[PDB]
Amino acid sequence: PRGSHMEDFVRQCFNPMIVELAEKAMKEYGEDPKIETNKFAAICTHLEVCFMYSDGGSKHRFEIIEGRDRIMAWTVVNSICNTTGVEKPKFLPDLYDYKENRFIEIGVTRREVHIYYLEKANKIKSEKTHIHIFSFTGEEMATKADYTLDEESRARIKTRLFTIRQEMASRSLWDSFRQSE
Amino acid sequence: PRGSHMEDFVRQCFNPMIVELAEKAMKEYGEDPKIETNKFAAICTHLEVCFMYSDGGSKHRFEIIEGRDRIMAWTVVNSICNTTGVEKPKFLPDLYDYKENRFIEIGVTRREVHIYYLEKANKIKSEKTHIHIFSFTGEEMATKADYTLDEESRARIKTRLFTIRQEMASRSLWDSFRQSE
Amino acid sequence: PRGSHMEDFVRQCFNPMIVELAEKAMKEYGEDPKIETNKFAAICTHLEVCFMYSDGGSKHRFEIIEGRDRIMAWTVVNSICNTTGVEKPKFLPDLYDYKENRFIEIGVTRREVHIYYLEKANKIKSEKTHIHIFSFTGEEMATKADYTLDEESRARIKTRLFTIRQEMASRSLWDSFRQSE
Amino acid sequence: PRGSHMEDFVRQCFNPMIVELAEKAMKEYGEDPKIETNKFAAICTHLEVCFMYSDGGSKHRFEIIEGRDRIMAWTVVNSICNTTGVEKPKFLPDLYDYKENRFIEIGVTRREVHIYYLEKANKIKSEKTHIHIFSFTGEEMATKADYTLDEESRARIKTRLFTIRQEMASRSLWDSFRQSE
Amino acid sequence: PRGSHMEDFVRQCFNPMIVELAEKAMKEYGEDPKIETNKFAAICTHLEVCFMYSDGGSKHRFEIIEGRDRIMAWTVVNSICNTTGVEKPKFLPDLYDYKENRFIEIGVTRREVHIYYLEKANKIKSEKTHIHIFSFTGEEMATKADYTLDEESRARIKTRLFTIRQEMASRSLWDSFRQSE
Amino acid sequence: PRGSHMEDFVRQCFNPMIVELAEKAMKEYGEDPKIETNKFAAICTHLEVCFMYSDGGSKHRFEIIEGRDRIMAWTVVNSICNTTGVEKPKFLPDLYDYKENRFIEIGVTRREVHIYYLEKANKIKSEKTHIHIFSFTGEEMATKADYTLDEESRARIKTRLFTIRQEMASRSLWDSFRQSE
Amino acid sequence: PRGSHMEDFVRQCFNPMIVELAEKAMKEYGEDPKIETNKFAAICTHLEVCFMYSDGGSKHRFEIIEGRDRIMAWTVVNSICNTTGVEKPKFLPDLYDYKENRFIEIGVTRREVHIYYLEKANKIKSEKTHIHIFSFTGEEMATKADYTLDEESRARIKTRLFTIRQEMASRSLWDSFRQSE
Amino acid sequence: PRGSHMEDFVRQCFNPMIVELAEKAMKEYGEDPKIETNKFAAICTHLEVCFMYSDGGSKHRFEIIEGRDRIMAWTVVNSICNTTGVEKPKFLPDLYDYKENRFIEIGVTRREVHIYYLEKANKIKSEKTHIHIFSFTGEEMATKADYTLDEESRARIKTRLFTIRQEMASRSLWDSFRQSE
Ligand SMILES: CC(C)(NC(=O)OCc1ccccc1)c1nc(C(=O)NCCc2ccncc2)c(O)c(=O)[nH]1
Ligand SMILES: CC(C)(NC(=O)OCc1ccccc1)c1nc(C(=O)NCCc2ccncc2)c(O)c(=O)[nH]1
Ligand SMILES: CC(C)(NC(=O)OCc1ccccc1)c1nc(C(=O)NCCc2ccncc2)c(O)c(=O)[nH]1
Ligand SMILES: CC(C)(NC(=O)OCc1ccccc1)c1nc(C(=O)NCCc2ccncc2)c(O)c(=O)[nH]1
Ligand SMILES: CC(C)(NC(=O)OCc1ccccc1)c1nc(C(=O)NCCc2ccncc2)c(O)c(=O)[nH]1
Ligand SMILES: CC(C)(NC(=O)OCc1ccccc1)c1nc(C(=O)NCCc2ccncc2)c(O)c(=O)[nH]1
Ligand SMILES: [Mn+2]
Ligand SMILES: [Mn+2]
Ligand SMILES: [Mn+2]
Ligand SMILES: [Mn+2]
Ligand SMILES: [Mn+2]
Ligand SMILES: [Mn+2]
Ligand SMILES: [Mn+2]
Ligand SMILES: [Mn+2]
Repeated sequence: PRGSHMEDFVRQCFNPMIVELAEKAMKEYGEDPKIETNKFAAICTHLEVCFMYSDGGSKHRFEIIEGRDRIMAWTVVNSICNTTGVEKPKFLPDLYDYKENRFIEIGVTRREVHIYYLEKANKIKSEKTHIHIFSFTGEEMATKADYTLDEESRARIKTRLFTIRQEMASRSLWDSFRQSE
Repeated sequence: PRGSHMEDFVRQCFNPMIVELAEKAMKEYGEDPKIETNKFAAICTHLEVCFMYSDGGSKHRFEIIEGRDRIMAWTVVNSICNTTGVEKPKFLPDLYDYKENRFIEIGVTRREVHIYYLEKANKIKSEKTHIHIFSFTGEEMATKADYTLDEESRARIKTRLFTIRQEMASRSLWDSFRQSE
Repeated sequence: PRGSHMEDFVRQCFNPMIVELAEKAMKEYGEDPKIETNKFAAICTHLEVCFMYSDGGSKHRFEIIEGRDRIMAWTVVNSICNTTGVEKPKFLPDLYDYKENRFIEIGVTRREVHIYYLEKANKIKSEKTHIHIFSFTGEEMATKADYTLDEESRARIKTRLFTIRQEMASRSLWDSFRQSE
Repeated sequence: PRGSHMEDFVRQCFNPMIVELAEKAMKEYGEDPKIETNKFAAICTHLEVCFMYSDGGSKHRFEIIEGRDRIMAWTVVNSICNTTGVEKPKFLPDLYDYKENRFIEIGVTRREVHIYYLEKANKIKSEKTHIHIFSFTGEEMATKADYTLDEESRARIKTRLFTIRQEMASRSLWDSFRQSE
Repeated sequence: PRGSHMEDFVRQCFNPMIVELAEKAMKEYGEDPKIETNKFAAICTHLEVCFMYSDGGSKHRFEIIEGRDRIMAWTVVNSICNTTGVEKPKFLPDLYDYKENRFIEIGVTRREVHIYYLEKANKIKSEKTHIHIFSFTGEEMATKADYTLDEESRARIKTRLFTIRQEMASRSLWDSFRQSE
Repeated sequence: PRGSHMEDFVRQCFNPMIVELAEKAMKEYGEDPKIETNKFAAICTHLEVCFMYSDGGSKHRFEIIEGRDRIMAWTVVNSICNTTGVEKPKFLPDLYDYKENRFIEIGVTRREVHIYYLEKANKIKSEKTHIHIFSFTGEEMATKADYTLDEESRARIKTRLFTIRQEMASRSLWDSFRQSE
Repeated sequence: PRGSHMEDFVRQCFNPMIVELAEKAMKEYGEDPKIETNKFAAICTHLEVCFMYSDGGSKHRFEIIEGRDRIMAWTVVNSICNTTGVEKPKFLPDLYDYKENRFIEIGVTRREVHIYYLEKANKIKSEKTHIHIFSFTGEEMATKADYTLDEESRARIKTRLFTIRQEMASRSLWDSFRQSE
Repeated sequence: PRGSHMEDFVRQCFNPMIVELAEKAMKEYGEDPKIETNKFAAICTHLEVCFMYSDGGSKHRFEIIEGRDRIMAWTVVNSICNTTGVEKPKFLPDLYDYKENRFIEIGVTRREVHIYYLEKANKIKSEKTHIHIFSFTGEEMATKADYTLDEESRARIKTRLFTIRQEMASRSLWDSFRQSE
């Protein structure tokens, strides 16, 4: 495909570096952004949320695991575990919190926050890794009700998610995106 | 008109990005900066005040609504309301305060702070939206005497306004500007 | 409208400076790129063709008239006429050739090169202004068969036009664009 | 693999943009630069040769086909054919010469120039597409002995190839690279 | 003076580097751009003409003497004379032509080209230094009718001068500027 | 003078923007940095101290008066006074502290801190303007022993001053500089 | 040597400015990074640790002594001593802490933290200079158990060190590096 | 030495990249620019002359050998010889001319052009390598009276050399520099 409307919307909606990282990640997992365009938008959204999350809090509070190649990501995970003494997670997480000393798995869902958190928690099993779910509707849900960041940073993330939703809807792209998850 | 003295003064007085945003806003509302030059200076001044205001306080305390196209501005307004649960304002505001959780309408007047605040408050009706008026004389007036920012940030804004006034006066542009409002 | 597929395609297809100049031109003529999207793509295409044309030939062979505000454009036209002694054109042209000493009116058509050239020539009447028409199919037509530039520069322009056509077609935007002219 | 010596040598030997384009091309064809490192070096070398070749001659003499995604590459090929009237090649070429009006297939071999040219010519069949082979030893071979560029540009390319060879040899990487083709 | 309309027009009309060089030159000669504003515009115009002139022709055809501090300017003059064997001029010139091997004194006048050339030629006496006068009306006059540059470069300079004239006139600044010389 | 050793040392010792501001200030006061080189070094040192001082404390705690043209400097002074209600100083100060609400006059001396403070205090008379003197030996002295900034920022300034002293001494420039004040 | 695998790994592993500073330091001490490659990696690692350390804490808390030429480094040391009154250290340290008012000697070891600290403390004798040792295994050791920085900054440094270790190991470079110290 | 007047003059006289390359070259040959300052100025001058020389002529006419580390320089020399078939020079040259197919050894002397050319020619013996000597007085001398470049490029180089001479003289540095060779 030379180009879809979802792909053009993604390129005009997200920062170029985020788009390139999403393209690299999908191609690394044998996915084509030109064909799997809803997945493309999903990777971009998850990446941007991760970056805004890391931008919340102190200057070097978080180590960003997402947005790297899985080799480098696992290298940084091993280094964090071997210096802090934290259990090596079974699946690759999104961030590491040096303040709370724990890995963070970030989720962005078009369903109910409750469903996706249940899914992620069943996946990781190891309750050591903190979970934080955001929805496009504005709800959020974190392990032990410990939301890690300030209310204002989380509010910025939720506002951004709702803007993305409105933008997709105005282009008649939101319904397929919502049903795709 | 190939150029007026007010337009040249505006271009040498305000930052280029602020000038471009003011030009876009006026042209979006069917106004010509080359002809309506006092309005041009007014849009530039209001924009710069809004930006300095947002620069006061924390890094991401404010969401800037002014300086966008009204479509994007209303999109961001809808997102803020639908994530925070705040009443949708009848008229487009200037900022959103994530700390105090409220929209802000900024005003810059050449009259008395009292007159312009009365006008703006009669306009919005919805007392939910905070009002903050600055004058070129150095006075200020905010809803519930809650001035939102530090004294030093407000002082910077007032100093800038007085510098703009002096600069216009030295070019014999201040009298027409003052009588234009 | 918060966004159409033609608008997103335009933003991903053309350079940002060209997009901004097209937006300024349309808004100056009371047109909205968010609504009149085929016109948006047309202004961007015409602008890019003009810029590539000026980039053909010597370093400072051409004076670019298109892409300015009509006040500045007419100022430069008056200067060119009052220094070279060339007849002031009735309608604003696109370029001035210092080598051949003549104004150039560039056209890009989705119809037949012949039809659009007839239209432009009937418009200007003053045969002093050279006409050069390009089509999306790859044909071209210039006054007195004097094509001004090298074959290779014209070939680059025609290739670019055909790429734009293919890109629009793959997004199902080409048919409405073609029927819009 | 977290990293090989060939990969580190490639990253220190070639420009970053060339490295990124090679990585994209291999991943697009289901190849991993971290594992297939000799192929990695080969893609980087071929890309750099193509870019130097295009930099020979006039400013816009060549249209660069290599270094794009095959969708965009074939789009540009279709545009070139549909504007010039040239036969659509069966396989994607490397460049298009607007001066000589023909597609160019560039080859870089560690064997004898003669062997690789025979292979490429048997591949394309369509004698319309010009062939130009460079070797790491400094020899070259072009269709109809028409070498397209100046002697000095070709000399620059050959010098660069020999420098790459020496650099690989000093790191004991040249023998495996040579036997890999 | 905090600012005049001529000064604001100068700052919006000329490139910032040219403005800074003019300010430095005037202050070096005990002149204040804020007060002597017509002189300010004149220095900016003469500087821009000199730069466009040097930009005509080959890459390193001209050595630019104007726009330096007189110490460095005379140092470069001495070097040019002591390497080429050319007579040291009594007054500082504007350029040196390595092609024609001669110093150039550039003039921009609001009077008749003839008057100003007579004045400059009486000044230098040494007929070795070439003279080239431009007017705001579009006329030009060079020693021995040897105009040094192409017609197209000179045409660009004349067009620019006429644009400056129109811009000043639209702001009612041209009459005082014209009568000031 | 084409150049002294003090001037070359100044250009290699201080940041280029600081050098340009010092040159502008001296030329504005009819001083030549090429001749009055010890004064040149003194202006650069005073400027750098002022900038480091303003960089101490909060982001927008200080309004920088030094390093502007006296017209703009007095304009900003008038604005600060007319918005805060502070007495207009008889002589132009260096900074304004929005936190402590007072103007600051910074001094850098090669004599004893006590002598220079006595001189400055006799000069200003108006005890409203805070005084803060630094020496090249590392001593400091502020009005009412209120040193305004943290100990660490002042320590940075003193270290820088001593480095400047050592650098001048190693070039045999310090003795004349010390005796020049 | 035209290049080793350790040198290529160093160039791809560390920031270019850090690489250049390490090269300058070694060449200043008569060392060749192309030959003494384990020393090259060690200088780069020590430099990066010093820079991360200085980046911990306040904006201007630390004066960086390492990464300068020893002449400038000793000049800054003399200035710090002559302004704070601190004993001049016998050997050049790495940093100065303006908060704790003391020089810091940073060490990075592949042995046990205890051994290297004993060595450094025997070296300096003057107990005035604080010592802080990091290991590639993640341990650390500071004088008087006063670790100067936050736990999170130290954790970042330890994670980086372990990543460097893993990267060297994957290239079979870690064993020789470890045995080289 | 913390700094000499020759070193400060060198840093203010030559471009920073040229200064860094000269520093690297001297330190690579066990020379200290802070002590051997006349040699420092000589390396900078020779480097700048080489760069201006390479900038004469076509875009990629010359391969620059000077300004590299001798390992890379000899690598490029070997590549040039092994692709062109030119005799490997006994001593490292300065440039390679792809047009004339020969290595160039550039010299800059404070003596007579004749003496230094005799010295260089006795050194290389291999008459294959072209010699081109420039003097600070403005004379020049090339093998077989073949001066390779245009008269205007050579004139630019000679003018620059004379400017350097005047600048050194005004600082009383020229006599020691002249007697040092
Ligand atoms: C958005 C995405 C892929 N949705 C999803 O299906 O979840 C898969 C997942 C995987 C691991 C942990 C938790 C969930 C997602 N990916 C990750 C992620 O970590 N690595 C995937 C990198 C990638 C990117 C693009 N294509 C394939 C792979 C998330 O952490 C996350 O939250 N969402
Ligand atoms: C400076 C200005 C326009 N003066 C004014 O007449 O008030 C109109 C107003 C509108 C909404 C709320 C409150 C007041 C002004 N505009 C806004 C603003 O929000 N959107 C207007 C964008 C625009 C810019 C230029 N032209 C037309 C429209 C302000 O908020 C504000 O304070 N002042
Ligand atoms: C693409 C466009 C507008 N199509 C068209 O309808 O022709 C109108 C036209 C006008 C003058 C001469 C010849 C033709 C076009 N505009 C111009 C042009 O010069 N100024 C128009 C600036 C503008 C841009 C956007 N909206 C309104 C106005 C062309 O020269 C050209 O070729 N095409
Ligand atoms: C370094 C200097 C000039 N030494 C001095 O003789 O004091 C004169 C002075 C003037 C006003 C208040 C206090 C002292 C100095 N100048 C200023 C200053 O404000 N404006 C002078 C701008 C200038 C720059 C260069 N040349 C002439 C004028 C200082 O504030 C300061 O401390 N030192
Ligand atoms: C990594 C290194 C060199 N390993 C080491 O053998 O220690 C020598 C040392 C020297 C002084 C104090 C403490 C230890 C090291 N150098 C320094 C350092 O300060 N100046 C050396 C600059 C240099 C760089 C490269 N080659 C030669 C010299 C350290 O402070 C440190 O910790 N490690
Ligand atoms: C300016 C210099 C060093 N004067 C000189 O004594 O001549 C020595 C020489 C060497 C080879 C061929 C011809 C002459 C000079 N160096 C070179 C040069 O090539 N490599 C030297 C790199 C270097 C830089 C700094 N320190 C030590 C070595 C020249 O080519 C040249 O002309 N002058
Ligand atoms: Mn996740
Ligand atoms: Mn408002
Ligand atoms: Mn047209
Ligand atoms: Mn190929
Ligand atoms: Mn002149
Ligand atoms: Mn002061
Ligand atoms: Mn250390
Ligand atoms: Mn040489």
